[PDB]
Amino acid sequence: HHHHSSGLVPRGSHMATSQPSILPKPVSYTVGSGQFVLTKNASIFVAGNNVGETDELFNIGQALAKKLNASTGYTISVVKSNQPTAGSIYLTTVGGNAALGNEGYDLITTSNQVTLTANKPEGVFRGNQTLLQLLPAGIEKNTVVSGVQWVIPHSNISDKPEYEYRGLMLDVARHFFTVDEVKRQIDLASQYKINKFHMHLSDDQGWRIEIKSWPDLIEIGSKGQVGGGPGGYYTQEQFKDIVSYAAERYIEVIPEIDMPGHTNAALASYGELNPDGKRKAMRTDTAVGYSTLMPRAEITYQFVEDVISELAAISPSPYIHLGGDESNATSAADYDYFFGRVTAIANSYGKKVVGWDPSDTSSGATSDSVLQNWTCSASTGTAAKAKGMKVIVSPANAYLDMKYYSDSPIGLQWRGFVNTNRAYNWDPTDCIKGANIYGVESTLWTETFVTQDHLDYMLYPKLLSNAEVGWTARGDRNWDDFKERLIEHTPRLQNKGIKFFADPIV
Ligand SMILES: CC(=O)N[C@@H]1[C@@H](O)[C@@H](O)[C@@H](CO)O[C@H]1O
Repeated sequence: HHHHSSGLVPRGSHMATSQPSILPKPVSYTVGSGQFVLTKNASIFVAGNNVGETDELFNIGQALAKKLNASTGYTISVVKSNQPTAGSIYLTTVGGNAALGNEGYDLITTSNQVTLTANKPEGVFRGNQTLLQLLPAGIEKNTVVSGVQWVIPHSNISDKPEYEYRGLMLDVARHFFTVDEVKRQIDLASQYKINKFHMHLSDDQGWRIEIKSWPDLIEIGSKGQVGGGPGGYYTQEQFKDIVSYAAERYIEVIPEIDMPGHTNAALASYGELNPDGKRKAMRTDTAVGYSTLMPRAEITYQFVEDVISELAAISPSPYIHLGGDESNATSAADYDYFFGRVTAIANSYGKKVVGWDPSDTSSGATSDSVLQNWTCSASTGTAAKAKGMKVIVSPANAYLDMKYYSDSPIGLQWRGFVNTNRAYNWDPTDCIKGANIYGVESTLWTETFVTQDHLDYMLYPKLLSNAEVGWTARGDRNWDDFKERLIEHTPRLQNKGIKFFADPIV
């Protein structure tokens, strides 16, 4: 047998009775004869195992109706009833197939009815992302589309994720993005079954979360960014609003306050956090590794506790991310000590700790701690594995801030180039052997990204590749297949208003 790898498409990128475009690829998908037609008289019916579950499904139904109404121009409403009428969409958790887990679902479309059967409301929400992809391109428009018959082929889908953790990180410290901009990225990612959003809220160039007991973190530490723009910050109310928005999409928000390194913005806000008692100058360059909290000063741990206390109060995720990357101004002994102490503080506030490697090596880590493995070397996470810690993988292939190509107008290249193909052609088991792999996280660092258009360009289509790696089983993943599916999907990216890169490899 003969095999080959993909080159660039001759003559440029392709991204430059019915055809559904399901991404990530579902466990199974078959189509039969006939079609369902969505008309102006359609209702969404919802039915759970009890009234409280029905009420939760009702909210999900209303979210679905909102999306359908925006493009069809209909006014589809939601009904609490297990007696759907011909032409209805029916969302139910009664009789879910338990083997599909919390996020799985069956989605069966007949001529008369669309029925989505799940174990839990979360699974109905994920299934709804598939439903939107079975309708014609045009359905994902934010304004009314005319001349398109709203049909769904008679079809049968069963589905469930391979990995529990499928995440996106946005760096809002290097360049600030508004609550609206962040909500938009959360919303877009949710449509591809991303279920975790990690916010990198502080770094050397900015501090982005209001801490009432240390007001100058905002008054001074939020006032810049990379390149000397004005920066910005989230009030605690705005952070809660982001969390609530994500919650409606069954997305967990994990806030990160990076320590002991990547801390210049804090050090520039409060002089007492520095050995000489003087505030650092703010930094607007892109250097890393130079900053450190004082590992042996009690003021450091009072500061960390106040931050953790306020953040824990407003962040319902059982996890807090305490960073731990590139502490090059911190000795190994001090790092080990520091990270163990802050893990004890977090645990006292009822939060488990996520940290970048090498944080798993801290003797104060517990088996409830989580390692975010970005280095992905042979020895990374040796400690985590020995300790029974869950591992989230973020290899070069998930570093979505990497240039697509040598000539990309934005992005970094310290992990080489990451085009859509590279973002696809890997498996979490490649990154670490012998570990409890919790899942994948796509990291969008923002040293070189200033506008929403820059975010869009780097995340799309790259994130789509990463999202399939998290959801779809390795045995069902194939670049030649995904590539062709991605071409088919392109008009939907257009319709959503995403300023994607038309990758020449697609
Ligand atoms: C864990 C991690 O990625 N740390 C830093 C991050 O702050 C950013 O600079 C990024 C750019 O790709 O790479 C690393 O230098």
